[PDB]
Amino acid sequence: LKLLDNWDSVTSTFSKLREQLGPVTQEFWDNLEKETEGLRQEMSKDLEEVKAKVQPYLDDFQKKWQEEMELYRQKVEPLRAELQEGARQKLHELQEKLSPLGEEMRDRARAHVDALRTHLAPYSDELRQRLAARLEALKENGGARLAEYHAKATEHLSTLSEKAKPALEDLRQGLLPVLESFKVSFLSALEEYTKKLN
Amino acid sequence: LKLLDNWDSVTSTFSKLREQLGPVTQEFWDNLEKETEGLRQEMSKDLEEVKAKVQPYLDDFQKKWQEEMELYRQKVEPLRAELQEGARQKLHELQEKLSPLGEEMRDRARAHVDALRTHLAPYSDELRQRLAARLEALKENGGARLAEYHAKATEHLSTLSEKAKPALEDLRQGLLPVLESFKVSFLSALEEYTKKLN
Ligand SMILES: CCCCCCCC/C=C\CCCCCCCC(=O)OC[C@H](COP(=O)(O)OCC[N+](C)(C)C)OC(=O)CCCCCCC/C=C\CCCCCCCC
Ligand SMILES: CCCCCCCC/C=C\CCCCCCCC(=O)OC[C@H](COP(=O)(O)OCC[N+](C)(C)C)OC(=O)CCCCCCC/C=C\CCCCCCCC
Ligand SMILES: CCCCCCCC/C=C\CCCCCCCC(=O)OC[C@H](COP(=O)(O)OCC[N+](C)(C)C)OC(=O)CCCCCCC/C=C\CCCCCCCC
Ligand SMILES: CCCCCCCC/C=C\CCCCCCCC(=O)OC[C@H](COP(=O)(O)OCC[N+](C)(C)C)OC(=O)CCCCCCC/C=C\CCCCCCCC
Ligand SMILES: CCCCCCCC/C=C\CCCCCCCC(=O)OC[C@H](COP(=O)(O)OCC[N+](C)(C)C)OC(=O)CCCCCCC/C=C\CCCCCCCC
Ligand SMILES: CCCCCCCC/C=C\CCCCCCCC(=O)OC[C@H](COP(=O)(O)OCC[N+](C)(C)C)OC(=O)CCCCCCC/C=C\CCCCCCCC
Ligand SMILES: CCCCCCCC/C=C\CCCCCCCC(=O)OC[C@H](COP(=O)(O)OCC[N+](C)(C)C)OC(=O)CCCCCCC/C=C\CCCCCCCC
Ligand SMILES: CCCCCCCC/C=C\CCCCCCCC(=O)OC[C@H](COP(=O)(O)OCC[N+](C)(C)C)OC(=O)CCCCCCC/C=C\CCCCCCCC
Ligand SMILES: CCCCCCCC/C=C\CCCCCCCC(=O)OC[C@H](COP(=O)(O)OCC[N+](C)(C)C)OC(=O)CCCCCCC/C=C\CCCCCCCC
Ligand SMILES: CCCCCCCC/C=C\CCCCCCCC(=O)OC[C@H](COP(=O)(O)OC[C@H](N)C(=O)O)OC(=O)CCCCCCC/C=C\CCCCCCCC
Ligand SMILES: CCCCCCCC/C=C\CCCCCCCC(=O)OC[C@H](COP(=O)(O)OC[C@H](N)C(=O)O)OC(=O)CCCCCCC/C=C\CCCCCCCC
Repeated sequence: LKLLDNWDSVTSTFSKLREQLGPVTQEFWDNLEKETEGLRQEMSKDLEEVKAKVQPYLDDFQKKWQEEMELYRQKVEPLRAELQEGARQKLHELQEKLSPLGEEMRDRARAHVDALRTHLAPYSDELRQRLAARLEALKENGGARLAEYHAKATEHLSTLSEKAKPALEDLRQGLLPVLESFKVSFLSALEEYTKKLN
Repeated sequence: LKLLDNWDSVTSTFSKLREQLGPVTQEFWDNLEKETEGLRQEMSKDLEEVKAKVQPYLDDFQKKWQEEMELYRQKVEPLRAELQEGARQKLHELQEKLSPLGEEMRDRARAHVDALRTHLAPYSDELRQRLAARLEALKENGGARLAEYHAKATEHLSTLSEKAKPALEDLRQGLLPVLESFKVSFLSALEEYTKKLN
C-alpha cells in the first residue's frame, strides 16, 4: 500500500499541475501572441527594409563585383600570358637539365648499380656460406636442444604426474568435503535470503 | 581447516619443482654452453666477415656517396641558380601583380568597406529601432510574465505546502512503523547471518 498511497500524492500533484497548466498555456500563449505580434510588426520592417535595401545593397556589391571580375579578367589574360612565357622559359631550363643531368644520373646509376651488383654477387655468396654455417650450427645444436627439451619435457611430465595424480586426488579429496560444507552454508544462506526478502 | 593438508600438497609440488630445477638447470646450462659456444662459432666468422664486408661496403657506399654528392654539386648548385633566376623572375612577376592588384584590391576594399559603412551603420540603426521594439515587447511580456511567474509561484508554493504537510505526515507516519518493521527484519537477518558465518 506504500506505492499505492504515495502514487495518490503524485496523482493529485499532476491534477493540480494540469489545472495550472491551463492558465499557464493561456497566459503564455497570450504573451507569445504579443511577442509574435510585435515580431510581425517588426517583420513588416525587418524584411521590408532589408528587401528595400537589398536592391541597392546587392546592386552595389554586384556592380563592384562586375568591376572586380572585369579587372580580374583584364589581368588574368596578360598575367597568364606572363606566367605562360615564364613557364615555357622555366620548364625549358628544366628540360635543359632533365635531359643531360637525367642521362648523367642514369649513367652514374649504371655505375652505382654495377658496383652494387659486383658487390652483392660475392656478398650473397658469402651470405649463403654464413647461412649454411649458421643453419648447420643451429641444426646440430638444434637437434641436441630438441633432444634435451624432450628429456626435460619427459621429466616435466613425470613430475606433472605427481600433480595430475596425487595432488589432483588430494585436491578432490579436499574438494568433496569442501563442497559439502559449502552446500550446507549455501542451503542455509538461500533460506536466509528467502526468509527476509519474502 | 584442511588448509594445512592442501598447503603440504603445494609444498610437495614445490619440492618436486626443485627436484626438476636442479637437473633441468644443469642440463640447461650445458645447453646454454652449446648455444653460446655454437653461436660463437657463427659470431666469430660473422664478425670477422662483417669487417671484410663493411669495409668494402662503406668504401663502395662512399664511392657512390661521392658520385651523388659531386652529382648534386653539378645538379643542385646550377639548379639553385636556375631556380634562383626563375624565382626572381616569378617574384618580379608577382611584384608586378601585388602592386597594381594590391592597390586594386585595396580600392575594391574601399568601395566595399565604404559601402558597408552606409550598409551596416544605417542598418544597425534600423536594427536598433527594431531591437527597441523587440526589447519593449520582451519588457512588456516580461513584466507580465514576472507577475504570471510570481502568481504561479505562489500557486505552486501553496500546492507544494498543501502537499508537503500531509505528505510528510503520511511519510513519517509510514516511516515510523516501517522502520520498526525494517529493524525487526534486520535484527533477525543479522542474528541469523552471524550464525551461518560463525
Ligand atoms: C519501494 C521503492 C521506494 C523508493 C525509494 C525512496 C526512499 C529514499 C529515501 C530517502 C532519500 C533522501 C536522501 C537522504 C537525505 C539527505 C540528508 C543530507 O542533507 O545529507 C547530507 C550528507 C552529506 O554529509 P555532510 O557533509 O552534510 O555531513 C558532514 C557534516 N560536516 C562536515 C559538514 C560538518 O549526505 C548523506 O548523508 C548521503 C550520502 C552522502 C551524499 C553524497 C553526495 C551525493 C550527491 C549526488 C549524487 C548524484 C548521482 C547522480 C549522477 C548520475 C550520473 C549518471
Ligand atoms: C511529478 C513528479 C515530478 C518529479 C519530482 C522532482 C523532485 C524534487 C524533489 C526533491 C529533490 C530532493 C533534493 C533535496 C535536497 C535539499 C536541497 C536544498 O534545499 O538544499 C539547501 C542548501 C542550503 O545551502 P547550505 O549552504 O545551508 O547547505 C549546504 C549543506 N550541505 C553541504 C550539507 C549540502 O542548498 C545547497 O546545499 C545547494 C543549493 C543552492 C540552491 C540555490 C537557489 C538559487 C535560486 C534559484 C535556482 C532555480 C532552480 C530552478 C529549478 C526549479 C526548482 C523547483
Ligand atoms: C515537484 C513537482 C515538479 C513539477 C514537474 C512537472 C511535470 C510536468 C512534465 C512532464 C510530465 C511527465 C509525464 C510522464 C507520464 C508518462 C506518459 C506516457 O505515456 O509516456 C510514454 C510515451 C511513449 O513512450 P516513448 O515515446 O517515450 O518511448 C519511445 C520508445 N518506443 C518507441 C520503443 C516505444 O512517451 C511519450 O509520449 C513521450 C513524453 C515526452 C513529453 C515530456 C513533456 C514535455 C513537456 C513540455 C515541453 C516544453 C515545451 C515548451 C517550449 C515552447 C517554447 C515556445
Ligand atoms: C535538446 C537539448 C539541446 C539544447 C540546445 C539548444 C538550445 C538553444 C535553443 C533553441 C534553438 C532551437 C532551434 C532548432 C529548431 C528545431 C527544428 C527541429 O528539429 O524541429 C523538429 C520538430 C518535430 O516535428 P518533426 O521534425 O517530426 O516534423 C517535421 C517533419 N515533417 C516533414 C516530416 C513531417 O518540427 C516541428 O515541430 C515542425 C516545425 C514547423 C515550423 C514552423 C515555422 C513557423 C514560422 C515562424 C515561427 C516564428 C518564430 C519567431 C522567432 C522567435 C525566436 C525567439
Ligand atoms: C532580416 C533577415 C536577414 C538575415 C539573413 C542573413 C543570412 C542569409 C544567408 C544564407 C541563407 C540562404 C537562403 C536560402 C535560399 C536558397 C538556398 C539554396 O538552395 O541555394 C542554392 C545554392 C546552390 O546549390 P546548387 O548546387 O543546387 O546550385 C548550383 C547550381 N549552378 C552551379 C549549377 C548552376 O546552395 C547554397 O547557396 C547553399 C549554401 C549554404 C551551405 C549549406 C550546407 C551546409 C552543410 C553542412 C552543415 C554543417 C554545419 C557545420 C557546423 C560546424 C560549425 C563550426
Ligand atoms: C603453459 C604450459 C606451462 C609450461 C611449463 C611446464 C612444461 C611442460 C612440458 C613441456 C611443454 C610442451 C610444449 C607444448 C605446447 C604447445 C602449444 C601449442 O602448440 O599451442 C598452439 C596451438 C595452436 O592452435 P591449434 O592448431 O591446436 O588449433 C587449431 C584448431 N583448428 C584448426 C583445428 C580446428 O594452441 C593450442 O594447442 C591451444 C592451447 C591453449 C593453452 C593455454 C595455456 C594457458 C596457460 C598460461 C597462460 C599464462 C602464462 C604466464 C604465466 C605467468 C606467471 C607469472
Ligand atoms: C655488408 C653487409 C652484407 C650485405 C647485405 C645486403 C643484402 C640484401 C640483398 C639484396 C637487396 C634486395 C632487397 C629486395 C628483395 C627483392 C628484389 C627483387 O626481386 O625486387 C623486384 C622488385 C620489382 O620491381 P619491378 O621493376 O619488376 O616491378 C615494376 C612493376 N610495375 C611497373 C608494375 C610498377 O624491384 C624493386 O622493388 C626495386 C625496383 C624499383 C626501384 C625503387 C627505388 C629504390 C630506391 C633506391 C635504390 C635502392 C637499392 C637498395 C635495395 C632495395 C631494393 C628494394
Ligand atoms: C645507394 C643507393 C642510393 C639510393 C638513392 C635514391 C634517390 C636518388 C634519386 C633518383 C634516382 C632513383 C629513382 C627512384 C625513385 C622512383 C620510384 C618509382 O619507381 O616510382 C614509381 C611510382 C609509380 O606510381 P604509379 O601511379 O604508376 O603506381 C600506382 C599503380 N599501382 C597501384 C598499380 C602500383 O611513383 C611514381 O611514378 C611517382 C613519383 C613520386 C616520387 C617518389 C620518390 C621517392 C623517393 C624518395 C622520397 C623519400 C622520403 C623519405 C625520407 C627519409 C630520408 C632518410
Ligand atoms: C519553479 C521555479 C522557481 C525557482 C526555484 C527557487 C527555489 C530553490 C529550490 C530548490 C533547489 C534547486 C536546486 C539548485 C541546484 C544546485 C546547484 C549547485 O550545486 O549549487 C552549488 C554549486 C557549488 O559551487 P559554489 O557554491 O562554491 O560556487 C558558486 C559560485 N558563485 C559564487 C561563484 C557564482 O554552485 C555551482 O555549481 C555554481 C552555480 C551557482 C549558480 C547561482 C545562481 C545565482 C542566480 C540568481 C540568484 C537568485 C536567488 C533568488 C531565488 C528565486 C526564488 C523565486
Ligand atoms: C631525424 C629526422 C631527420 C629528418 C630530416 C628532414 C629534413 C630534410 C631537409 C634537408 C636535408 C638536411 C639538411 C641538414 C643541414 C645541417 C644543419 C645543422 O647545422 O645541423 C646541426 C645538427 C647538430 O645537432 P646536435 O644535436 O648534434 O647539436 C646541436 C647544436 N649544439 C646546436 O645548437 O644546433 O645536425 C643535424 O641535425 C643535421 C645533420 C646533417 C647531416 C647530413 C647532411 C646531408 C648532406 C648532404 C646530402 C646527401 C644526400 C644523401 C641521401 C641520398 C639518398 C641515399
Ligand atoms: C555482525 C555480522 C553482520 C553480518 C554481515 C554480513 C556481510 C558482511 C559484508 C560487508 C559489510 C562490511 C562493509 C564495510 C565497508 C567499509 C567502508 C570503509 O570505510 O572502507 C575503508 C576501508 C579502509 O581500510 P584500511 O583501513 O586498512 O585503511 C588504510 C588505508 N590504506 C589508509 O592509508 O588510510 O576499506 C575497507 O573496508 C577494506 C579493507 C578492510 C581492512 C580490514 C580487514 C579485516 C577483515 C576481517 C577481520 C579478521 C577476521 C576475523 C575472523 C572473524 C570471522 C569468523
